[PDB]
Amino acid sequence: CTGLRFTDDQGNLYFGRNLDVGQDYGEGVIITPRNYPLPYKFLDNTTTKKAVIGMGIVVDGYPSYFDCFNEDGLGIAGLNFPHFAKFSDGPIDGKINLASYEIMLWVTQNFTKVSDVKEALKNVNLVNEAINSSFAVAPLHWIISDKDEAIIVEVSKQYGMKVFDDKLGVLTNSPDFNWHLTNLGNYTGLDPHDATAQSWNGQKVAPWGVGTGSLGLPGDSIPADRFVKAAYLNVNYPTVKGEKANVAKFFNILKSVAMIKGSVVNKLGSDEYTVYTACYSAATKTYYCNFENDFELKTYKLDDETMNADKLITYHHHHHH
Amino acid sequence: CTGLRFTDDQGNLYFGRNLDVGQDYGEGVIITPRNYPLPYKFLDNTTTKKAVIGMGIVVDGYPSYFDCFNEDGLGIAGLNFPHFAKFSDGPIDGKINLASYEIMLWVTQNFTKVSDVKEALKNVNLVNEAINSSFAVAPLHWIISDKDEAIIVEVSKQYGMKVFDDKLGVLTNSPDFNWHLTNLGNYTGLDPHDATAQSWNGQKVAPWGVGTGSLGLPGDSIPADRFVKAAYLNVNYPTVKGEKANVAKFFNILKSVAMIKGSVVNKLGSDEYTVYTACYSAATKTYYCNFENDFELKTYKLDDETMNADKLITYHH
Amino acid sequence: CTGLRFTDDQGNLYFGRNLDVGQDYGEGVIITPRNYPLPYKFLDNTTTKKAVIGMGIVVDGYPSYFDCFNEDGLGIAGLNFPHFAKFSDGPIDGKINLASYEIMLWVTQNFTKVSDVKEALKNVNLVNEAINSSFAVAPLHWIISDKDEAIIVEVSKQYGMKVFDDKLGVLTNSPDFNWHLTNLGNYTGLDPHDATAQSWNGQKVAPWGVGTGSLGLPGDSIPADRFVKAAYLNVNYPTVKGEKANVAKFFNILKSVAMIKGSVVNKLGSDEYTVYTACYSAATKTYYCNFENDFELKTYKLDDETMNADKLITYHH
Amino acid sequence: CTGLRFTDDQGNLYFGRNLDVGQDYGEGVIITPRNYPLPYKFLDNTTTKKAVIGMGIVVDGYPSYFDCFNEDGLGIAGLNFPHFAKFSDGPIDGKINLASYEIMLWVTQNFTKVSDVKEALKNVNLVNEAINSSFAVAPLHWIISDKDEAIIVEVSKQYGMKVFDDKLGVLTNSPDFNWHLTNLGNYTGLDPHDATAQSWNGQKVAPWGVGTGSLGLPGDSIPADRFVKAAYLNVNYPTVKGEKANVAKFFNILKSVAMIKGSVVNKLGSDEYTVYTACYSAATKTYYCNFENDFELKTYKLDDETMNADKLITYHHHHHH
Ligand code: NA
Ligand code: NA
Ligand code: NA
Ligand code: NA
Ligand code: NA
Ligand code: NA
Repeated sequence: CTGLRFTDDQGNLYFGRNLDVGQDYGEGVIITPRNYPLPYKFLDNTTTKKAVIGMGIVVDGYPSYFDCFNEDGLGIAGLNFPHFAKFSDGPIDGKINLASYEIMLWVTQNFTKVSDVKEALKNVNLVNEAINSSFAVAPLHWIISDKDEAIIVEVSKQYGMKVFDDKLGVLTNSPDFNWHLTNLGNYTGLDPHDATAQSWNGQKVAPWGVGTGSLGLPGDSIPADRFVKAAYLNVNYPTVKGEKANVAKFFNILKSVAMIKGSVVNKLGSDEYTVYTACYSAATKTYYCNFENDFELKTYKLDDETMNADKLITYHHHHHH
Repeated sequence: CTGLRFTDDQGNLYFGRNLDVGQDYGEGVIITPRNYPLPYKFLDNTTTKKAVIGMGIVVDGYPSYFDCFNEDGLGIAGLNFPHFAKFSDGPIDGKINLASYEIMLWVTQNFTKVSDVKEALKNVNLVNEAINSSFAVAPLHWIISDKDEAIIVEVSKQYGMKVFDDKLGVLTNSPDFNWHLTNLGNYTGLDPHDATAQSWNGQKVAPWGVGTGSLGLPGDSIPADRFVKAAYLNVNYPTVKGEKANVAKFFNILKSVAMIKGSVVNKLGSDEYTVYTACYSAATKTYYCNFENDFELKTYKLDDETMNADKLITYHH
Repeated sequence: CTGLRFTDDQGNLYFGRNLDVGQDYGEGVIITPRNYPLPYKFLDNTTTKKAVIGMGIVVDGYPSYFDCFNEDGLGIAGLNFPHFAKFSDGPIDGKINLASYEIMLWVTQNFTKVSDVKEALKNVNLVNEAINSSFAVAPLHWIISDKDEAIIVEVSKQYGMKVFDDKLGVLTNSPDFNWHLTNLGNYTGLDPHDATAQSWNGQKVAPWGVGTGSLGLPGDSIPADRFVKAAYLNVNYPTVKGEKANVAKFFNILKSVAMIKGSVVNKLGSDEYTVYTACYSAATKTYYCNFENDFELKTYKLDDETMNADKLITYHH
Repeated sequence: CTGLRFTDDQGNLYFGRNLDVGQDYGEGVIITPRNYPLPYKFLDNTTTKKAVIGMGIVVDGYPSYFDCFNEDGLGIAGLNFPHFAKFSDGPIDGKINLASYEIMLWVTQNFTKVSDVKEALKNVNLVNEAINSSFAVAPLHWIISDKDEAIIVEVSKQYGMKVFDDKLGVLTNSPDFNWHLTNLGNYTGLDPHDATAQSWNGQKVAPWGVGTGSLGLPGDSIPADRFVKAAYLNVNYPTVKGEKANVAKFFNILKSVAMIKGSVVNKLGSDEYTVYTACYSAATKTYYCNFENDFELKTYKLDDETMNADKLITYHHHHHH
């Protein structure tokens, strides 16, 4: 998985992710309206105050989001953080205790600014508890973004709870976020500018085509390599204008770092690949996505009808794997 | 540029290209109908026998294609071959003489099988002449494909005229095709299968995520590196069923090797990037494309209305 | 710089380093005999109990070692740790307080087992102080080894004091050791075993020569890349028998990851390169080294003559 | 195998090779003196006119060299060219016909200048014939050098006989030499000069140590990769002064691209590695070498005694594999 965000010239946010997996989870687009029941394991039960849209599954009426975005332009995506993620084995007295699956709706229901999220997380404790005993706890880390900043939330057995500022606007998988930031120092030899003709002891050595400045840019799907490439692409892509151009820019970047079907086979014999790419446009409250076997963009929207429905709106699962 | 072709389980062909350029050319989708005036510089002027569709520009009523595909399911794409391509100084009596730009229509108008194209190419001579003195001659090589086989056509100062069978189904830019084929042997260490945990003198060293078998796969836009990656993806992508899934598979592969805006700046200071990606489905006679700033798929079709038109059908730029 | 250690089949240790620098330091081989005056900035001055040998310079009668090894077979090498290393602003009552440069002799004079070194390091505080105001404090980390185990000692502004077990037997430069250990999981696709011939949709794609399994192994001098390669070579090099073969194995590995003159130019315009490679054999108490401009192995030895000298034995620069 | 040559400031040649193999050939240093019998399969038998030194084996009194160097400063090394090398299946009327193993002594016995070799090769035909029927024909290509130029000689089923000028002063194995020259164009992004600190959308990204300009330089033992690295090292290594510094410079480069034991296992299960590195200094007529298990330099010399001996001088084989 790769998460990506950036803005246009006017501060309109484009924020989303590839879902790169080795099996089918039965997910679909879910719109959760305002005033929908919202239970918490360790806090007072309440109701939703903001409408949200995203991909996920529904478990006993609870929308369990892979990624989700509120009507006020703040979103969050959960990505795998295997061999690192480790949550508290129980709630801690005095903290805001959240089972780790509850962070999706806790963030999107209570905040519009990432600066506020960052301050509130100082008293948050994530707990190793599933929605019910038929589910395992997913070892996630998260990217959260508004139009002004993205932050990374990681809780690991190795480092405890860390919240990073993410000026690159990207996130992939393991290892931890500081590791990937530090790795970028080893790729400072990269340069978008082409090389030109050279003399190697009088032998002319010259580029055969464009692209030679990015020698060493990795093209495989190892999480560290997708991180380097996605960060390099995002910071070098010019700001563009208009909804169509920004959505297209978003899919250009994430399709460049997609996991292509047949090129990755996991240790159990199963293909791992990008099953969907999704982009939320805050300015239009539109969730765009396409699928490995269905490339035309689909759109789903928060509007005066969907934001005020009396139940969840769930689009039937598009099948894969 | 990257050209790409494959088939589904029934022998339906999906064939197209990325256009990676550092300038605007004014191109759009052009349907050339049957019975359209077809002049030749060194042969008898004639008219078209088959409708074709593709991206190009129109010059004095002549459709100048970047890629084009005929109603019978044979197509051709022209890609830059800089520092290599060279054509004859002029025509040679005894040969089928074509100015290099005329090979697009020459191929799609007269053939439906690639086997026939390669047989006819033994009597062909490509001439270094543009349509007129206002345009330079493009230093192109070509990929040509039907449902059974793809071939590469290269004419170089270094090697003369060469025609290769292309079982990888891909083409990029310079150097020559045999160079790229040879390069693949240096990447036999690539493996779609993930590595697993290892003991480095008792230190556990294990993958952090999936993908470790393709260590060393290049992600830059150098033509040699796009060639390796496009070939590796195409030959490992499973065969899929139906029009929707095959069109998506095509765009999945070509967007993976796209040249991303801002990541390549040429020596004149211009961004080079994939301005469009196009896929022709022979089974539906449909040309699909999207663009750098408009990601939705647009579709254009050879049907009884467009194949029999009384003019060129030129969509917008 | 790259530090390296391994043992033979009998537990004899071979341990040393490349020195990769962009300037001349005036160094030479220094044998410090038993009973030599050993001052400390924050402890009782004393004298040496064990003879040591290594590369260094002498400052006001004090042997300032780049690496050094004691007669009992324990050694230590100091390597640059830029952008990370930071020591205390001053001494802290209750701790064993050492100016960072004194850790070379502190370790080699008081210990013969690495297990004891790591136990004692829990009460140690390294201070940002040079021998005098004429020299800057070097931002070092250290590899320490006996025949059983090697450990890394890192004191950073980011993480404080850290001591790692080093089963790979290697150390380079920045970033921190845990970062490098973690990086190895991204290279689990490396395999000493060659690939063999493959069918890419019927195109035979086969290795041109041996080596294809290590596709993606980096050959540049970035510290992360030298770390990966040195670790990969060390853990895959077979155990060999006898002094000659083990010394050669050591130099084979370190010359493979040497920084080659002219291939690295720092931001001040100076060539950075491996000026010497040195190997200490504990079994023969012999320090072997060669230099960028003199490849023959030179040897220096701790024996009953040199261990009991009445001065420092300083060989030439 | 990697072949390497360069000169000092005064035109003194340093020329030699790594021998990277998966089995033991029983080779040793051989000095062939002047006036030694010199048979030819397809030419008049004669005697040696120049003394030569190098590594090889002796077959029925014939010194069969892996590499060899004459007293006048011209040398040749044979390297494997598998899947390419193909010699004529018989002598051709009117040509200078040489069985391919005869090129070692034909070159070193008749020439002092590579310019003359290049002209004479225009009438040479290499023949697919072994010294006797107990030996197979080795699929070799060759690097030949004097103090002024090195040339590459390749005869392939693919391209016929080709003679290249080699300004890089290096050679490895397959594929063909023009392929490797052309490959260099893809590495024009390499630069000995370090990168410096950068701003990736405000995130400081800076080198952790020196070396960052050579991102993408390969360190594996694939022949194409050793070619790139050896060429890059050779053309960037400064000219140095004096016998000791030039010999050391030579071994520095070839030990950098050596095949390290245990890191390469061929498809039959055997370790492939650099068993010896050898350097001939034309100025001192000295053959320097060391071995995988014996690192101290050994020396062997053409002098007034060895050049005028009445039989071959053969040093006993140093064992490996
Ligand atoms: Na509750
Ligand atoms: Na570069
Ligand atoms: Na005509
Ligand atoms: Na004191
Ligand atoms: Na591999
Ligand atoms: Na004869």
